[PDB]
Amino acid sequence: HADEVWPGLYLGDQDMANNRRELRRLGITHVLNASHSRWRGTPEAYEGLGIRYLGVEAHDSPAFDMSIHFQTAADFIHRALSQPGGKILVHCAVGVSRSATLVLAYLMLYHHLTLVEAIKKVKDHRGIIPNRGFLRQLLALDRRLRQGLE
Amino acid sequence: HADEVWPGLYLGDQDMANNRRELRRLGITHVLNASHSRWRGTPEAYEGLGIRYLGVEAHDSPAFDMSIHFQTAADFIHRALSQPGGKILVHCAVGVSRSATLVLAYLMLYHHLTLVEAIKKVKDHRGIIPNRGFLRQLLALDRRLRQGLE
Repeated sequence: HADEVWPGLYLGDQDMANNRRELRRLGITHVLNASHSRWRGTPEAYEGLGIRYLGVEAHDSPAFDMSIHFQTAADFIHRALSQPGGKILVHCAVGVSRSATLVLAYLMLYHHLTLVEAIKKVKDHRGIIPNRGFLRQLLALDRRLRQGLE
Repeated sequence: HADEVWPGLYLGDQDMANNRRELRRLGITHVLNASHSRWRGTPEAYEGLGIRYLGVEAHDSPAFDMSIHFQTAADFIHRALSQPGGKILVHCAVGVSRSATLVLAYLMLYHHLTLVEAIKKVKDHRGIIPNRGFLRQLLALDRRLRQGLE
């Protein structure tokens, strides 16, 4: 699963990072793993897919100062998005804690956004109605309720 | 994982639905499974936890008309939230497709919201900075960037 929270910038999960066919379908060109396991190297499928990787080691603990990676991560995302065709997936191993933090920092550092504006941008773009049929069904309910009879 | 997207209403995942200790900690009183497997019955731990269950059978396909469950699901959520102390978890087996749709329908049917307003309410409340330390770190970056030197 992944959401395009900023043009060319996908905030996704570990399963998406592990899905060779989907990464290919989406045309991902860069992957930023916000929770790289030190005993591992670059994910096996990336070289073939033509994906450039950056693995930052971080624990999802209030005691870990993620600030240490703000610049390097933002610089990497910037390099990826600065080139036409650049599409980057940012993810971590469990939820979106470490990944979302690096994305927000990037938006703040490269697009002049305040933290509140960055949070809004990301949250507004994390979809909750992926099923086109369900969307159609909800829009139908909406018209009925907003308009009433006749 | 779960987000309180409306007072007393948690939109969560299958793992949260399977976590007896966390369901207890949160004081959940009702669970709406938007993707109940017909061969199963009520989740094993719910009776002891004192949790009232509603399992609706639905496939996450554009060919499935989720509308068939809008009223029953909304009525259930309404019953749960109408009683002080009521706390409900709504989830499905894989992401938030079936669950989010029932939550949006409930907000539209019981709180006079348009689909756009309901989507905003839900999206605004799905957290992306669960780590309090990371939040502090981002707020520090934010002050630095907004204010500059001195």
